[PDB]
Order: sequence, then C-alpha cells, then structure tokens
Amino acid sequence: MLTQKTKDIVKATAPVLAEHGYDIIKCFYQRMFEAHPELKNVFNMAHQEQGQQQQALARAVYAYAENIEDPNSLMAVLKNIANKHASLGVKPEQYPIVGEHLLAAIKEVLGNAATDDIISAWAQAYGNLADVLMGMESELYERSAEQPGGWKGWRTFVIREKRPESDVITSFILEPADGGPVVNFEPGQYTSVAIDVPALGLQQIRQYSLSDMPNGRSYRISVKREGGGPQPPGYVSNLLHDHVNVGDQVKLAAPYGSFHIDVDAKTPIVLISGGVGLTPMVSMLKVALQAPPRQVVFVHGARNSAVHAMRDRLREAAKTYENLDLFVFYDQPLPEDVQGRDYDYPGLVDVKQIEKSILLPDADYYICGPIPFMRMQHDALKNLGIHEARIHYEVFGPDLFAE
Ligand SMILES: Cc1cc2nc3c(=O)[nH]c(=O)nc-3n(C[C@H](O)[C@H](O)[C@H](O)COP(=O)(O)OP(=O)(O)OC[C@H]3O[C@@H](n4cnc5c(N)ncnc54)[C@H](O)[C@@H]3O)c2cc1C
Ligand code: HEM
Ligand SMILES: Clc1ccc(CO[C@@H](Cn2ccnc2)c2ccc(Cl)cc2Cl)c(Cl)c1
Repeated sequence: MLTQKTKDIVKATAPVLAEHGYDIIKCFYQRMFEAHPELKNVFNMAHQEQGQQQQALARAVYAYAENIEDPNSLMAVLKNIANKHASLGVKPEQYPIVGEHLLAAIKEVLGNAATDDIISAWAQAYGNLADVLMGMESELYERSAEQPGGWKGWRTFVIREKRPESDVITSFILEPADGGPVVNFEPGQYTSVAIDVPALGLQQIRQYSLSDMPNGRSYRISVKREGGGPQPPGYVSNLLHDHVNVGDQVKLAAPYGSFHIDVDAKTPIVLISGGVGLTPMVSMLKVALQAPPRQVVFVHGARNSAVHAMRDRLREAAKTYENLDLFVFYDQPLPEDVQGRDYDYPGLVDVKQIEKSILLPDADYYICGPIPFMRMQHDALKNLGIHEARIHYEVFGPDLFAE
C-alpha cells in the first residue's frame, strides 16, 4: 500500500512519464518481446501512429494520478481495464514480466531524470495496481465460469451464417462448436476473437461488440473490413471477411466489458452518442426504455441529415416515451439543415450548453462514438463534478461514424 510520500512522487511525476510516453512504450515492447516473444500473441502487433499510442498511455497515467487518493474513482477506472484484460486472457504470472520491462523502460528513456525515488515509487504503484487487477480479473473469470453457458479462456465457435450488411460490414452469427449454451451478455459488452494471422505468424486478438440480445444459444458480431487501397488493410477484419467462412471455427472469449446499463438501477440514464448507428445503439436504447420507467436523456452528436436513421428512430421513441428527452447536435449542418427543426445545436456535443438538462441527480452517463469524442465528453462531464464511477464509455459496434 502506498504511503502519502510515495503517492506524492507519483502525482508529481505522472506528467513526466506522459511527456515521454512514446519512447517509453517503444522501449517497453522492445525489452519485453526480447525476453518473452510469446507475448506478441496477446499484444496488438499492428502499427498504430505515434500520437495515438502516446495519448492512450498519457491518459492511463493521468487517470491513475488523478484518482490515486480516491479509492472509489480508482476502482471505477480499474474495472474497465480488468474487463479488457479478462477478455484478452491476461494471467497473474504475466504481471511480473510486464512490471520488470516497464520499469526498465522508464529508467532507460528517462535516463538521468529517472531518479531512484521515482523508479521505486512507480514500482510500488505497479505492484499495487497489479494486485487490484489480478483479484478483479480472477473474480471476472470465476463469475463467468460459474454462469450457465459461461467459460474461462478460449471457447471454439463455428460461423453459422455470414451476411454482408454493407459493402464493408459483414455480420457473423456464431454457435459454440460443442453445441452447448452460451452465457448472457448486456448491450455494450464485447467478445474477443483470437485467430492465427498467417501474415504475422502470430495469434492476434480483437474485440467485437455483441449485437442484439442474448438468446442462450448463439452470438452475433458485425465486423467492418478495415483498410485497402491507400490504407494498409487491417489483419483480423480482412481475415474474417476473406477467409473465415460458414463452417469455419474461431476462438471466443466470454462477454466482458463494463459499458452497459445496470438493468437493476432506477436512476436516470444519459446516453451520449458521437456518431454510432442504429445498430447496435438500438439494443442499448431498448434496455434504457424497459419498464419500470427511468428518466432517459439521449444526446445525439451527428454530422447532419445525410444519414438520419438514428435521428428518426430516436424521434419516434421520443413520441412514445414521455420519459425520453432527445438532444441533437449537427457539427457540419447541411445547407438544408435549420437549427430548430432538423437539429438542436451546431457543432459537437457540448454538455455545458445543456447542463440543466443532463446534470441529473445520481445519473449514469454512457458515451460512445469516436475515441477522441468519448474522451472529450468524459473530461467535460468530470469538469461538471460528475464522479468517475458514473461515466461509462467504450468502442461500440463497427462504425463510429455512421451518423
Ligand atoms: C471494445 C471494442 C469493441 C469493438 N467492436 C467492434 C465491432 O463491433 N465491430 C468492428 O468492426 N470493430 C470493433 N472493434 C474494432 C476491432 O476490435 C478491430 O480493432 C478492427 O476490427 C480492426 O482490426 P484489424 O485486426 O482488422 O486491424 P489492425 O491490423 O489491428 O489495424 C488497425 C488499423 O490500422 C490501419 N493501419 C494499417 N497500417 C497502418 C500503419 N501504417 N499506421 C497506422 N495505421 C495502420 C488498418 O487499416 C486499420 O484501420 C472494437 C474494438 C474494441 C476495443
Ligand atoms: C498493473 C499492471 C497493468 C496495468 C495498469 C495495465 C493497464 C492497461 C490499460 C490502461 C489498458 C488499455 C485498456 C483499454 O484500452 O481499455 C491495457 C490493455 C492491455 N493490457 Fe494491460 N495493464 C497491466 C498489466 C498487464 C499484463 C500483466 C498484461 C499481460 C500480457 C497486459 C496486457 C494487455 C493487453 C494485451 C492490452 C490491450 C492492448 C494491446 O493489445 O496492445 N496488461 N492495460
Ligand atoms: Cl503503475 C503503472 C502500470 C502500468 C503502466 C503502463 O503499462 C504499460 C504496459 N501495458 C500495456 C498493456 N497493459 C500494460 C502501458 C499501459 C497502457 C498503455 Cl495504453 C500503454 C502501456 Cl505501454 C504504467 Cl506507465 C504505470
């Protein structure tokens, strides 16, 4: 457990790790894969541009520093990471490998700046978070395994159907190779697919949102084909589209993820969408509007009219449910869109503009859309005094730009 002095070090130095985040990450993978090349089968080996990797890390580090004295906020951010790690199959015996190489990378990159006090303080933070995470992941694994139709680790599924939904999105329906039941999931949760990538000579693992509602027998995912032409094609989405056919097998993780409505709560729901389409948002809006009624606000951050399937489904729901309050932002309104009949406000969702409308007692907030959108909205809500534990967000479905 960290003393106040050691928390103080972490706090004063988090911006330092952040500022050097790109170099630290590069050195970390280099050192780790050199000792433990088998971990390339669990980590994502596709290249992501520099800024993106720097930011992700900066963000994790700042999230930790900000909540290092607030147990309830800290646990809220940890459970999100526990869910992802449990989806990936992270094991307790891997924590000492990651901590050794992460510390050594911190020292190497920071060079002189990496004082004895700083390395030791961050080694402590590592040991404390690893303890928390291991216990949380073990709970997840055990709870999944005890559910009817649940399991630990990889379970083999068969593609029962494969249907294009657009020229680039294809829906896959999966049933377990053993023919047994499959455990329920809530809208917003994901599976992971683990598959051998022949071009890499490695397994890769990717998360896919689980569509529709559970039925005890099968799962459905919608997979967007990534890249091609100017864009170098993505490994797993292209592999699913072009080589994974009806009758072929894939390995799935049990459903995980903390982004979902608590069907047992009675408190208000603020859904904030940054461009996600009718599928899969509809399943989640359905859960929000199940009886007994809860106050539901939907904040729809769209382009404009050009696609309006989600705007229309929402307007219809707002006519049946007096407990649904709808707000629309169009960031680039079409010449033909007028403020007041086609949308409410110009630009990206701006929560200060609707404060009184969304700042509801004991609400939970559910943000989805592009990753920078979710982050912007997360931080806006934190600035209004909302606790970390009441803000939820995740990649949700195959098209964060559908509307
Ligand atoms: C919780 C969660 C839920 C998700 N749900 C869905 C879902 O329901 N449906 C869905 O389709 N996806 C979903 N995703 C995205 C999915 O997990 C994969 O990330 C996606 O399928 C792309 O993986 P890939 O292996 O095909 O691409 P990767 O090979 O990992 O590449 C990723 C991107 O990088 C591009 N790229 C190639 N070379 C470079 C380079 N030079 N520099 C920068 N970029 C490059 C690729 O074209 C691709 O666009 C979800 C992700 C998460 C985290
Ligand atoms: C205290 C120690 C650890 C911390 C704080 C930590 C933190 C994080 C964070 C913040 C994410 C991003 C989560 C998200 O995108 O939602 C992540 C993802 C991930 N973690 Fe960890 N983690 C730790 C240990 C481990 C261990 C021991 C493993 C074992 C291999 C591991 C493997 C992964 C993988 C494979 C991902 C997905 C990203 C990718 O594939 O490149 N982590 N973790
Ligand atoms: Cl106490 C503490 C624990 C872990 C870390 C960084 O941990 C690495 C390593 N990692 C990668 C996935 N899971 C862990 C990390 C994590 C998230 C991201 Cl986005 C990139 C990286 Cl390089 C730090 Cl700075 C301090």
